[PDB]
Amino acid sequence: LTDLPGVGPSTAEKLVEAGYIDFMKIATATVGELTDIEGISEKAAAKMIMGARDLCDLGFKSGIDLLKQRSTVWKLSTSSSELDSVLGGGLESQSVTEFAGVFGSGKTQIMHQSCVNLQNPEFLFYDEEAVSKGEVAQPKAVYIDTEGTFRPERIMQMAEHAGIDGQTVLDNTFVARAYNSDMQMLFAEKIEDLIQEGNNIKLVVIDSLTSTFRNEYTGRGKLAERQQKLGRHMATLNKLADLFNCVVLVTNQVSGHAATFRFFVRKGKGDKRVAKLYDSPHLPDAEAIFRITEKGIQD
Ligand SMILES: Nc1ncnc2c1ncn2[C@@H]1O[C@H](COP(=O)(O)OP(=O)(O)NP(=O)(O)O)[C@@H](O)[C@H]1O
Ligand SMILES: [K+]
Ligand SMILES: [K+]
Ligand SMILES: [K+]
Ligand SMILES: [Mg+2]
Ligand SMILES: [Mg+2]
Repeated sequence: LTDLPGVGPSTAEKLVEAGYIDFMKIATATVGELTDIEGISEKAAAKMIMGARDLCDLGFKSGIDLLKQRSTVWKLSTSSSELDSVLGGGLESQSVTEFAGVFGSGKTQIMHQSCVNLQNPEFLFYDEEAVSKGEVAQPKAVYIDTEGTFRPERIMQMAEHAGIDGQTVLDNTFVARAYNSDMQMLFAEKIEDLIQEGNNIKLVVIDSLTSTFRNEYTGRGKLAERQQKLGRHMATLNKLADLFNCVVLVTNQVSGHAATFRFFVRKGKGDKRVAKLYDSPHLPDAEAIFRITEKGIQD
């Protein structure tokens, strides 16, 4: 931190204590955030932000450099061939993917399957020239369970059928039970803490994304506050995904809010499930057929 202009030893200490440890957070911070640190003037605040942006080369980029940025995105396999295809490879890091679906469509299954697949290194697709092994080494998952449907048994099961050690999945997945939107949001904001503590958080699951908000803001006479809070929650999620190059998944029970990728899942015949990609920034809408068995997502 003392590398930054306007940052002395005493200032560095305040910064690390206020949770500002890495350059990107400072580079992307506002003067307000930094001035609420006490002992930090605005001039010093503005100087370090400018410095952080420069040390992180956050300026205009063109030509080939535009390709390199996009190459830092790695993807997580879903164990479904058709789904990975419709996804253009698999679930993208640096983005928020949503699986909306009717009751029992498999939203929660996909979340569990994703935590398991994170532990199979061959399920993380990436350009080894833009993403080093170390960056995806000892990957960990954060599971914000708002429904109370996290099932370690399902994790163990999905894991064995994948030839992955179940306990290892459990040992590398942080679960937080949220009972309302307040807890749901705070847990997400605290993910930074797990990372500063040395945890290579690469997957974040929010199941469910909307249940709490709908339950608390029932009265459609204050839907504004609702949209606001949630919007702020999505901002936090998108930033988290970009800055920590990790995949963010969210579920939504349906039978408006921000989401980079949008799916609507429905039940087919028995095992069958039909997921429809109806919105994304660079891919055409498409359908993916797969099934949910004792092994998890397959085909
Ligand atoms: N151990 C298992 N073996 C085989 N199939 C399973 C197993 N566990 C769950 N399933 C399937 O997963 C379905 C439930 O998927 P689920 O992820 O709970 O849907 P959902 O969309 O999250 N439901 P909801 O949260 O209520 O809206 C079941 O009804 C089973 O068909
Ligand atoms: K300095
Ligand atoms: K079922
Ligand atoms: K979108
Ligand atoms: Mg993003
Ligand atoms: Mg569910």
